[PDB]
Amino acid sequence: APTLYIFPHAGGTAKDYVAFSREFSADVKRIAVQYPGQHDRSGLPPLESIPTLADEIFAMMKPSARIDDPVAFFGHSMGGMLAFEVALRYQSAGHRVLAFFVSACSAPGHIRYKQLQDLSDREMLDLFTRMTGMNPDFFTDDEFFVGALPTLRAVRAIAGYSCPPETKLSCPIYAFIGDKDWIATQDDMDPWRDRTTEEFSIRVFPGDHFYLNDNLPELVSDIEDKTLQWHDR
Repeated sequence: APTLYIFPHAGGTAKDYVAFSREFSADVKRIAVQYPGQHDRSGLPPLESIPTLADEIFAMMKPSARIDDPVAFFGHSMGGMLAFEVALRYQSAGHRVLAFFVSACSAPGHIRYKQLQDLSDREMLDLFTRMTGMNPDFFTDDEFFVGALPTLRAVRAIAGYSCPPETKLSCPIYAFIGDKDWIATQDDMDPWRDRTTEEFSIRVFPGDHFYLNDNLPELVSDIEDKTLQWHDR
């Protein structure tokens, strides 16, 4: 039986994907990955980055599935890069990864906001300088600062993430995009085909970044179909 790992978006919990999984209703096991957050609010994180958190998730998820049978990966937004990186660690251990399903997540090195060098404290001022903004309005210590870090930290991790061209998966990649999304577009999601040695398919859905909710039975059907077909035996 296949186990599909679900990787949430930046501030996303495993409770957000309960309805996404429900819908599965099939001969597929569903394990929702929870990121070690839980009040870990951290700005300018020396410790946090995409491959470092992917190494942690892998250490936590390795015991969940025996080194024999099926494993498929799904990642929405930031979870797309996390699912790719953990799927690489699974493949570098001979786990027989079925496929990789990426949703609203640009291909590695196809992010435009390379503000990796930009310090967290430094970044907010940069956000403040572009627009007509009272320096005090965002820069002041009243929470705006505390509420911003969970998202600010994610921006830096994504911006700083780079994957070498030869580090590829040995399984087919299936990309899903919302036609009215601008955090990720069909154009920047398309180079994921250079992240595999097998097949690749991109499906465009009507919606924005959160189309997932508006196109739930169609998306899960594709994921379900593709999972079963590769794994079928």
